[PDB]
Amino acid sequence: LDQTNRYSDLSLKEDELIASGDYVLCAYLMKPKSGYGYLEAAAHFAAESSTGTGVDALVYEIDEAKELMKIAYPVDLFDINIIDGRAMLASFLTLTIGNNQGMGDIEYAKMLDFYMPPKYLRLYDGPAVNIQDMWRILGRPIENGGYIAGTIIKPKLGLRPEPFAEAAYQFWLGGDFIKNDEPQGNQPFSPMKKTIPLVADAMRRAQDETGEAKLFSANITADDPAEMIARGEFVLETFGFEASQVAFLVDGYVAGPTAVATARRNFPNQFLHFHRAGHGAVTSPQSKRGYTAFVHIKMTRLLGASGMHVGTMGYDKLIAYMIERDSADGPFYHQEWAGMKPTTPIISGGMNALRLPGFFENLGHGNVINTAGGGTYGHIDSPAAGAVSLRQAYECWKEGADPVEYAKEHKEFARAFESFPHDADA
Amino acid sequence: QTNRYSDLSLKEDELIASGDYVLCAYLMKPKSGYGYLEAAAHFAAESSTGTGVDALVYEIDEAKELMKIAYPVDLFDINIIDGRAMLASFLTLTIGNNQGMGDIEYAKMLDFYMPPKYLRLYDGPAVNIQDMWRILGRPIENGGYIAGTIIKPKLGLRPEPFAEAAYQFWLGGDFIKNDEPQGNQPFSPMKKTIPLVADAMRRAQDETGEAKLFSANITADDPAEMIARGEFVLETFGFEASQVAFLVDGYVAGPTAVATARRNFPNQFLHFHRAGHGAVTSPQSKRGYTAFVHIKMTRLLGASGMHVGTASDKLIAYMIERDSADGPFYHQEWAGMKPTTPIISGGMNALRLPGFFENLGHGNVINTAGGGTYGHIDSPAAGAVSLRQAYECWKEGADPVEYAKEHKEFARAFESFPHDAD
Repeated sequence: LDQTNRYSDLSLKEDELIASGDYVLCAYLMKPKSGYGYLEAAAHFAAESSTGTGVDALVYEIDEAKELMKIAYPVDLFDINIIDGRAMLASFLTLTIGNNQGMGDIEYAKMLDFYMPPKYLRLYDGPAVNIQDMWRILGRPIENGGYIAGTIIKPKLGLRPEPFAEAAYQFWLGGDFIKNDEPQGNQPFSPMKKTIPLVADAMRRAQDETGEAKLFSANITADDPAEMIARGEFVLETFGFEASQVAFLVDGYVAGPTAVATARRNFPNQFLHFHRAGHGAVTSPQSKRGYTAFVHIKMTRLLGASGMHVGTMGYDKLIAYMIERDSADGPFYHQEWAGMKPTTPIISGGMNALRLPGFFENLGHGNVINTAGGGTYGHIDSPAAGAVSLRQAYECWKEGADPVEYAKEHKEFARAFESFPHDADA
Repeated sequence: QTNRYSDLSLKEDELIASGDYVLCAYLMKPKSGYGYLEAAAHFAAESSTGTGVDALVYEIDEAKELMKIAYPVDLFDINIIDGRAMLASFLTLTIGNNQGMGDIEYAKMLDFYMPPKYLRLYDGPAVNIQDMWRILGRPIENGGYIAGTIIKPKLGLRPEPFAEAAYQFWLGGDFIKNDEPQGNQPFSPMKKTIPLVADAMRRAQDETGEAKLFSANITADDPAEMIARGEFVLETFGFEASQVAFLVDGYVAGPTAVATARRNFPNQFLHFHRAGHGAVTSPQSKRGYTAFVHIKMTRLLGASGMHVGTASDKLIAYMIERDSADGPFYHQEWAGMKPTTPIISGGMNALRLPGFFENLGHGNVINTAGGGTYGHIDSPAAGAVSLRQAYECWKEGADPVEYAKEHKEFARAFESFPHDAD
């Protein structure tokens, strides 16, 4: 087959493809359909992912036994804005994980990593805002400002405007950060133009009573970008003098990259909180299709997410490092970011003050936003005392104090012991 | 939780008759140590109120790995600007966080129902194949097959060769579309290529005396870029701007990209490209949603035409082209919501197209695949004319072989594909 010959070259060296700065590389788990040879199916994938039948994509590496295929994409395949000469993720996705996901000769193919060379990477927006901007608002250090105590209000959807605002007020007496639940917006039982003014008033009340600054992440997701812009402007107008303290929450997996670029390019001076609801449909290890969480979370930095949800890391630090450092390793590719702004990890899926010190030891820092369910609403006293116990668990860790010794001086952290007694170490 | 988020005593028919519930039907298998109704209820919670508007498991078939949930309509998000529905909300509630739950091995959406009060809040299509029939001078009802292509190779042609292949195709064919990644690549910049494509279309119109149709890729991250591309393309097509379709890569760019086209360019056929959809809609996937559910959703968003491929998935065709249709689980009335046109990738030669038509009941479709066009021994033009002839012959119900004499392009298809119907 001349298709196999034209669209593969196993003699190309990865090192030299990287050195040329002329190629986007992607690594995939691929398995052919029974009867198709690995190299023929791979070359066919490279063809379907580029020219069809020199801007041809090339299979440069196969491991038939490991079900591993590696493809070099000449940079000039990728689409460029007519308005500003910048890159679009939509083009990266359509070539490298587009048509190639419907091919009859392939049982499955999943992107595990990619490499973007400097001349292409620098054409992406990258983030304009991150946790540094939140540290600045809170009056914490601009380097290693540490842990931001956040929550979702429970119940997650269904609270009328007034009970929502009252629960937010109660939380902000102790915690830093509240996010809308990702579906939360302008539902008939809690309209946006009723709820948002009461949340802004709740935030001011908690600020007046504590003398501390607070943070809110408002859902602006919609289909119509005019509606995302209307939501964004209404929220900033409503928060008024506190408008700088509002993050914009975007469901960028189900709404897609265009919704995310809408927030990034219309509201660059606001923290862009990327919510990934629905991502598991492809990123689950149970799926052999689409792309991994690692690939997803790396692309969100390119889009300019200020913070990205990354989960619990086993309670996965490699994903955090790839978004928060200038120089990082994927499972297959080393990536230099050339000072593209970090995206902040936002951790979720429970976690309580007793297990926080081990989470920080593994990560090597606590420069993260935590939207903790169990950790705050499981505290015996109050969700506010729960958020204080979480910050105190960070402060204890940063000091290197002994948690139990630390508890003697810190009632909220002490009462965490009595809150989670079967977590609490003998 | 299980008690709160499930009620198996609820009757599907009364949920539909209330007009107060969106219903979703899913293939669901719990993790090994988890009971089926416990997992389903937990899924309903994660898909609604977590903890009036609690979503409810109303039906499980543990043996069939099947779970049906009722979603009170008031859960769904509404635009502040125009009081209209947004698909982003239906996706985040019905196939959102529920796709990352540790106590579920897999859950895939197989069908959904929208009651009339909520359905009518969606844009629906504003344009479909009827608008193309009008342009082509063909009947407004059952105007038949539109003969289409993608220029080969897929990507890589310079502007002048791309425009030349478009001119050559249009001498026999009706419709050309960008390949889905084709836009403003450096080797074929949009502002060089589109003017030459428009020129090629005018030359083909002048020599044939027939109208032609082009589908221009306007996909981008930035909605401002989608609008600049769409404006540049209408400006350049000038007097032929009515004959331009806007192609959006709606799966990889998402519903916000499609609404951008739908709401800024409602007067232009919105051609929905689904590159990457296979990552979830493949029968090999147990996650996300089926091609049926995907294609159903595109009609809501207002796709004028939707790629559906090429027997029983004409269950799909009926759901996008009719006012009244049945999914695998739910009957849906569209109450006059404009139909979405199937765009097929049907390779089939002029001699095999008939069996496709036979199975469909009609040839009211746009065809973009190349097998019957580029496989023709003479020219891609001749191949397009052969496929039209194969619709026209099948429509008139003439004898293929008797029709072949008097129709040289269909004739030469017999010599082009000596195997088949023999």
